[PDB]
Formats: sequence, structure tokens, C-alpha cells
Amino acid sequence: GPYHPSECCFTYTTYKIPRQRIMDYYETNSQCSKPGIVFITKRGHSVCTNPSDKWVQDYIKDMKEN
Amino acid sequence: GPYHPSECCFTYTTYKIPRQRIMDYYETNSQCSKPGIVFITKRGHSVCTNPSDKWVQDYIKDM
Repeated sequence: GPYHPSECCFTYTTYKIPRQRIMDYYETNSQCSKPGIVFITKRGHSVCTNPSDKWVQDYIKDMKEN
Repeated sequence: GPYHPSECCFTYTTYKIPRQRIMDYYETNSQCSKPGIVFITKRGHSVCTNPSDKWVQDYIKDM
């Protein structure tokens, strides 16, 4: 329904996430105070990253299909 | 971990949630841009509410 909360990022990791841990990603709601790409990991955890970091962009490109 | 996202509220409910639906609640991270109380319903819906609403505080009190 339309009143659910949205996940927002407040602190980003500075460290590239080992690609073997990565299950998926999503972009955080633009209403959040900061931009965010959240990576979902094998153990079901969520890790905030900065979309403007080159490695985050590189990861997303290798994860996406055309 | 230290880099987990937090749930934040942007669109508050437009109705008083029937009490019977509610299983639990949590207050959102105070770092969110708006104050929020999220009620968790039986059916796994999370519903954002304004902690300044009397009915919300009344619910929390009773729970």
C-alpha cells in the first residue's frame, strides 16, 4: 500500500563489496536526503553505497541485462 | 552492518488504522527527514503515521 516507509542511506561504505557476496541491488527513493544504491548480500543484508562512486556504477553495469 | 539503510516515512496514512490490524510498531530512525511511527499489520503491511497524531500516541500507550 502507499504509506509504507522507504529505505534511506545515511552512511555509505567506502569499501568495494566483494562481488561474490552480491545478490542484487536497488536505488533508494529520491525522497531520501541522500542518493543511494543498496546492495543486497548473500546473508540477506543490505549495504548502502554512493551511486557516484565509479565501482558502484561498474557493478550495476555488469549486473544489468539489456 | 554499519552501512545498513533505515526505513523512513514520507507519505503518512490518510486514515486512522483499525486497531485490530496492528501487530507491532517501531519509531523510525531519528535521522529520517520526518518523524514517523510505523505500524506493522497482520498482513505484513507497514503503515507510516505521524507521531504528533493523538490516536497514534493512544495506540502506542495501549500496546
